Amino acid sequence: HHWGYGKHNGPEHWHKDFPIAKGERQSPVDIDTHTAKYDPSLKPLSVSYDQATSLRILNNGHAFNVEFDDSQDKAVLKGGPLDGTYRLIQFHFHWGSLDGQGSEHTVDKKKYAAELHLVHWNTKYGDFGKAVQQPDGLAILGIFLKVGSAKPGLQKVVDVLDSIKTKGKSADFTNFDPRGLLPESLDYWTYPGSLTTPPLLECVTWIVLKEPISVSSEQVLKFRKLNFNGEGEPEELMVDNWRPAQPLKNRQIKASFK
Ligand SMILES: [Zn+2]
Repeated sequence: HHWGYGKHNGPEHWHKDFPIAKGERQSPVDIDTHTAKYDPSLKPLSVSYDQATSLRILNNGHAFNVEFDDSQDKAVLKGGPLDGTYRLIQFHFHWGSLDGQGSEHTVDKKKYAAELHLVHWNTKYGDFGKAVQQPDGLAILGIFLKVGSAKPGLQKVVDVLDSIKTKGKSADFTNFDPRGLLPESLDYWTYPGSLTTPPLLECVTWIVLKEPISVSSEQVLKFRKLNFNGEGEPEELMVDNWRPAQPLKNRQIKASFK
């Protein structure tokens, strides 16, 4: 596969190799705050990251992933809309070439500068690869980024990016605390959907936080210096690595807050 975000292999082409791209439960979506309904049945959401063990950061040619040890319940997501326990495996971002675009989800059609995805898999399925084959296999916590003040908790990520500039490079990345990427409020919207990159599997309970985090223009500018290409290949800046909103179809977006 040669999917990407370029001029000839971007999101509008993915359906040829991944027909589920035109499926019933695709992500991202636009969140219409005028039709999402408060759901008093959501249970409290629970982010337990005190024992998280980051290991490594990888440029995979599509984004970079900060990877965690997921062989024990060290960093888990529970509550909210979820049944059971979901273990953190990685986080990554999607971002724009311009501050006015970059997010995958939109809010009343507003695009944020970027979007953080903390990816968790349902421990009842034993491993990530089995989990993605199940409709309730993953829980992805999505957090919007706007450009303003710097996010101090992001700076250690920013400062390692020079070491993983190109596709296939990785670097040790231990002792990173993902709590430093959360906003104050855990109010959220939730709906059933998909991975936003191929294979686009419809295995995700999405939990999108209402409150964005702020990052500085200097922080996003360093993301925009990453490369989609490998070392030695023509330079292609890693920007605009977002899929646009997909049809909601027979889904409802539910709000945790009034
Ligand atoms: Zn993502």
